[PDB]
Amino acid sequence: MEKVAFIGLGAMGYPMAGHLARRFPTLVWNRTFEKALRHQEEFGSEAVPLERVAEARVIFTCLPTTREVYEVAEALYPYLREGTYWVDATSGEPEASRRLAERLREKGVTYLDAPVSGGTSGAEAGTLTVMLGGPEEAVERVRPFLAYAKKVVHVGPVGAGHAVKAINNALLAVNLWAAGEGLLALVKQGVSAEKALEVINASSGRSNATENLIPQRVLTRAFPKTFALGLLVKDLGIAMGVLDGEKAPSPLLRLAREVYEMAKRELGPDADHVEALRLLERWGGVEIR
Amino acid sequence: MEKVAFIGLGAMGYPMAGHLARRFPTLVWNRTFEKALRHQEEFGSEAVPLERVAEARVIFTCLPTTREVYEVAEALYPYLREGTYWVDATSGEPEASRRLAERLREKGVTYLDAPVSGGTSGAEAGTLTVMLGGPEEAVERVRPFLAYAKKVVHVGPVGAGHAVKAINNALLAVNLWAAGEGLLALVKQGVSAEKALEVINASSGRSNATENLIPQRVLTRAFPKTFALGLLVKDLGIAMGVLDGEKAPSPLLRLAREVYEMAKRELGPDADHVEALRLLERWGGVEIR
Amino acid sequence: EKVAFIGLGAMGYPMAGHLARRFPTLVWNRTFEKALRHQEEFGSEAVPLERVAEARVIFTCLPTTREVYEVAEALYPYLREGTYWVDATSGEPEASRRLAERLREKGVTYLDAPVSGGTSGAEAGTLTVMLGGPEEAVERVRPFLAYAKKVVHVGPVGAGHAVKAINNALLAVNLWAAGEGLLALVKQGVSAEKALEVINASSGRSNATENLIPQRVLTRAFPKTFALGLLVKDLGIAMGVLDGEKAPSPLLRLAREVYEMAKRELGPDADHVEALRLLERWGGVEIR
Amino acid sequence: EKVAFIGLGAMGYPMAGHLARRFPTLVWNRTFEKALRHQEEFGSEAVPLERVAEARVIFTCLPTTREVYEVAEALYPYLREGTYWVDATSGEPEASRRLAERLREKGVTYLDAPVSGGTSGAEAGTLTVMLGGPEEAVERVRPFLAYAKKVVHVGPVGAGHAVKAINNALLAVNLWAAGEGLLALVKQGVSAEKALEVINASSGRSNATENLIPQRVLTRAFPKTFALGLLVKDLGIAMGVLDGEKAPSPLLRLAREVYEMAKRELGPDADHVEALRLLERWGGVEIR
Ligand SMILES: NC(=O)C1=CN([C@@H]2O[C@H](COP(=O)(O)OP(=O)(O)OC[C@H]3O[C@@H](n4cnc5c(N)ncnc54)[C@H](OP(=O)(O)O)[C@@H]3O)[C@@H](O)[C@H]2O)C=CC1
Ligand SMILES: NC(=O)C1=CN([C@@H]2O[C@H](COP(=O)(O)OP(=O)(O)OC[C@H]3O[C@@H](n4cnc5c(N)ncnc54)[C@H](OP(=O)(O)O)[C@@H]3O)[C@@H](O)[C@H]2O)C=CC1
Ligand SMILES: NC(=O)C1=CN([C@@H]2O[C@H](COP(=O)(O)OP(=O)(O)OC[C@H]3O[C@@H](n4cnc5c(N)ncnc54)[C@H](OP(=O)(O)O)[C@@H]3O)[C@@H](O)[C@H]2O)C=CC1
Ligand SMILES: NC(=O)C1=CN([C@@H]2O[C@H](COP(=O)(O)OP(=O)(O)OC[C@H]3O[C@@H](n4cnc5c(N)ncnc54)[C@H](OP(=O)(O)O)[C@@H]3O)[C@@H](O)[C@H]2O)C=CC1
Repeated sequence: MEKVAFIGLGAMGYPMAGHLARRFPTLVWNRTFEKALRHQEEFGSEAVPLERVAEARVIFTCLPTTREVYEVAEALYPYLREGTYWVDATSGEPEASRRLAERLREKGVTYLDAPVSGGTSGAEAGTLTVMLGGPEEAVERVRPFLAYAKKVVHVGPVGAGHAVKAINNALLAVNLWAAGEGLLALVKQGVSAEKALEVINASSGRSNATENLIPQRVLTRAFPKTFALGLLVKDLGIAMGVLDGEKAPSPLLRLAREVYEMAKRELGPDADHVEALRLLERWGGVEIR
Repeated sequence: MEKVAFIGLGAMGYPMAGHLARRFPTLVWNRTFEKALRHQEEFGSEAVPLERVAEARVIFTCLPTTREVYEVAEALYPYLREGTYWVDATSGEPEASRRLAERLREKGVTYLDAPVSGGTSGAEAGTLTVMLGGPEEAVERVRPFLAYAKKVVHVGPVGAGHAVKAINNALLAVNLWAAGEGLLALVKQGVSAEKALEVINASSGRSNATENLIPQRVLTRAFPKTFALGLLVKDLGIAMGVLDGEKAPSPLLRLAREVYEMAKRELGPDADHVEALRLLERWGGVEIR
Repeated sequence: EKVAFIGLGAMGYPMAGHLARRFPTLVWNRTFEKALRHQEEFGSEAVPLERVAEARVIFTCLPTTREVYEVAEALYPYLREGTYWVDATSGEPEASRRLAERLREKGVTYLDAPVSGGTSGAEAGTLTVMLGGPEEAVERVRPFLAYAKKVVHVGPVGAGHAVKAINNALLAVNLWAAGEGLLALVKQGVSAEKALEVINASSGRSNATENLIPQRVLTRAFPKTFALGLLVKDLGIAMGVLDGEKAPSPLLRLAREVYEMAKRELGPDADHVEALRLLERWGGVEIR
Repeated sequence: EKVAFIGLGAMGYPMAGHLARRFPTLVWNRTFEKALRHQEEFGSEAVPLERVAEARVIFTCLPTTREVYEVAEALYPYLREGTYWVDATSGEPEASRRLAERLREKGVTYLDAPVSGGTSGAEAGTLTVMLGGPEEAVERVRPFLAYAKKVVHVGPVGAGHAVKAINNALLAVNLWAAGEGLLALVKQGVSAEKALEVINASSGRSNATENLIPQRVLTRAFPKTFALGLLVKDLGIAMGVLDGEKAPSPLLRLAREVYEMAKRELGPDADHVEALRLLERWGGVEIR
């Protein structure tokens, strides 16, 4: 027999747990339990009280922040069995996560930070990129269970995964915002946004941002909700913590956190992350399309 | 075929004019006569004094800046004939170019800004990406003559081509520098720059910078010279002029010009643009690799 | 000798009042009612624009060099040789240099003479003046600056405007940075009153923390004395000064962009100090 | 009542001098020679670190909270109930709150009391003090602040450090922005001397342009009184204060980064004002 479990059935967790459920007997739990019941009916997982999650050989979590991961770890602490692996797909904090790992080790549980990239489309397709942090033996053991992933890279000990994820998202943030500033200026003087992007995406200034986010969500005015702006700002905050390690001159990334915070304050934490460009459109008095 | 003429036989112009020569009777001009004679002997073009360039149906220019384009336009003015087209491959200044376009229009000469991307490699291969600015009809008329290009995009009226070229390079600048800041922080905390990029290039933070510039030129320490840092700062200057049109809040792009200026002053204008990252390495006390 | 003042705005109205008490003063204003009002209040003489040419010294305090150029072109046909044009407008160095050339065609000597001290300074007649132009002309005009106290000759035509632009760029930075810091302190329970009491007796003090924030922000009064739109205009001129050498200027460059944000959200007619309300809106708290 | 001082540095040495001139003072320094020198000069008494616990009020002025904590742990087993700990170190609010709790275990009341006024202010005994802590404790220690003039109670433990950090961040921004502006002006032929004469009589004036730049930069004197490394440390603390609410603070955030550049290139041991030299190196001209 086999048994894994998933906690946190959100935008990412719901589809991620679906891949797990189709492959292994999977127990799922969600604060708003209705979501777990729906998941059971849709994928064949089994909705259970949080405590039963401790029955699994591999526990997965995809929560907002390390804060929530801590809460559920403390709730499960007395029931955790020796030999269990904890795969945290939360975009967490390196330091607080190293502490959590030490704490879980008290029960013989091996924590591995395993944040992902690829968004909800990647979660649904099961092609998420995973950046793992932790012991080499543990990493080898968990690979087969990552049913929702394609590219899996072991980047270092506990905390390195979250650190890499944070920096990756800070780069996405910077690339996206800069492209927004440039497109705003271009559109303002009669340049076709679509044609400009075709050029840019064939040139040196191309990025995932100009290739797969702006054309699809901004020019169309679709602005689909897939990744909360509040969560990206939270990621930028974690990236700032990574920069604090050595504090080498990092003018561009530091500022990136501040402009996205402006967007969060004006648009709300629940707007989609790409909607941050709407702030530039508001100031400019013109839409990017 | 109709006669064409190319002005400016530099690293880009020499090969570009070579592609034209293989298809049409081609007149070539270069400040330094030797280069034109060399081109004539190699491709069968015909080296001529500037004034004879007016014999062409289509005049092409690829000079350092709009200032040089102005100088040659001024000298040719008394000889320009109605029905002529002027394709400017120079990475020019949008506004100054629009003014030039009007003076040329008065002689019955239709100007189109047509900056290019793809570098000397693309010029040699004849696969350059062209961003055209100008009247629809004129664009239709000149497409058949762009023998050195593959992808040809009409981005807007006169000046739009130059604007997109400038903004593209500004985006490249930001993407590259930000990636430098983040990778520096990661390398400093023990994470392999190679491992970090493996994840990033398969994640949302990816860009041409992280995909094709940093791994090949920075991690390898090769730093091949393809585009001078001093020239990138110059393009950033043109990009700042584009931002000045509306002056909508553009903190990120504005800051980008300033940090690259720092690199230009400490590393020298002749260092390669990617070497700008050496400044981060110097401050960081560690190499990105 | 006779003098004249063009542009009776927030600064011009009181500035011309000081001239009127010392010299026969002719005044003109686009919205002529202000000139008539000025005549009744100070004893100056409201006159048609062309009559301004009667003066030995012409003063202007308009929004930008563009408006100064407009009135100069209008007066061109009437200007007399030997006349002086003292421009209190916060103008552009280059355009002003071209204006000086145009005016020399009529034998008129232009000098940029932008000021600092605000409307309170204009009313008190204690304005600081930064002059740009020939030293012979500077010496001839000094006696006429009845609305000024500290007067400094900083260089040739255009130098005064450049210094004013940089001065205001510093004011903007000091003001905004102070805002970001006070906001943070207020958020964690430290009153802006106590914080400023310390700051104004410490190394972080500036004219902004001493004479602007306590009086306009903590009181919630936000009086309108200097348009935010004009300060953004000044920052634009400062960016032009930075473009001369383009040496790394990250802080000043960023300053123009954040004040532009304030302008877009609060409007150009808000007071310059109201820029801090954008910080209050984002922070969800008042700086008090 | 007896007092004691730990950390006879650029600030500590003179500060403890003012104390020794009014109260029985015990002094200690890592490099004991300084303590002996102080004893000979002011009449204080150099003693082993452990003897400091004999004082009613213990004063410290070390590099960072890290050192204060280290000295605290060493003294912990000897601390007496009823003692007060006045920390003049420019410390971290959070770590200082933890330190206060630790000291409370021995019945010792900690108060953050960072200062402003530099070495000249310490020598003159006119330092501004920003106190964080219990009201009753503040009243008890006020009479012992012999090296201060203006003393403000800004909040509970940690608030003093928070205000100092923000104050210094404003100083840093004011200083650097002034550098960027003056550099541009000098490059176009305008004397920094003339520019500052105008600025210090205008809206852009600050303690930085009034008392640091003219005296240290224009003269090329660049005296060493406050390490660049310590200012960057203060900026780092300021960033931590900003992290409380994380309201948009682009200017102050950028300030930490440019001063870091100066530290990397000039070294943490250069004077804080020497940061402007980075601008001079890039600009290729001296600010005069
Ligand atoms: N969306 C994306 O594109 C990507 C997001 N991520 C990262 O994945 C993580 C989750 O993101 P996403 O799925 O969008 O988040 P959502 O906001 O969609 O979901 C958050 C989930 O966490 C649960 N939760 C919140 N608070 C608590 C709590 N106190 N106790 C228990 N459960 C709680 C929610 O329960 P409930 O249903 O009850 O509200 C919900 O299942 C984040 O760290 C994010 O940064 C990584 C890559 C991509
Ligand atoms: N190199 C690259 O990777 C790319 C460059 N570009 C753009 O192409 C343009 C030129 O670049 P590139 O070919 O590399 O330049 P080079 O420096 O190789 O060549 C410049 C050319 O301009 C001529 N020239 C210089 N000064 C004058 C003058 N005062 N009057 C007349 N001719 C003059 C030169 O003549 P002479 O031989 O006599 O010195 C030479 O032919 C620029 O606008 C650049 O931004 C676009 C994409 C890529
Ligand atoms: N306010 C302040 O605290 C300070 C302002 N300055 C500088 O002084 C200058 C004026 O500022 P301020 O007095 O506040 O401005 P206001 O907006 O109060 O006044 C502007 C004045 O210019 C006139 N004007 C505008 N357009 C035209 C035009 N096309 N032709 C003729 N007159 C015109 C107005 O006429 P009308 O009455 O008809 O509207 C008015 O008299 C600016 O350059 C500003 O940056 C310098 C220091 C301080
Ligand atoms: N200089 C200024 O203008 C101002 C400085 N401040 C703040 O005051 C504090 C001290 O600054 P300043 O006096 O210039 O510093 P200095 O570098 O001059 O002196 C530091 C002092 O701390 C001592 N010290 C360092 N490390 C240790 C340790 N591990 N254990 C015990 N003692 C140690 C030194 O001992 P030793 O002699 O043995 O090396 C020395 O007495 C800082 O927090 C600074 O930011 C505040 C206002 C102004």
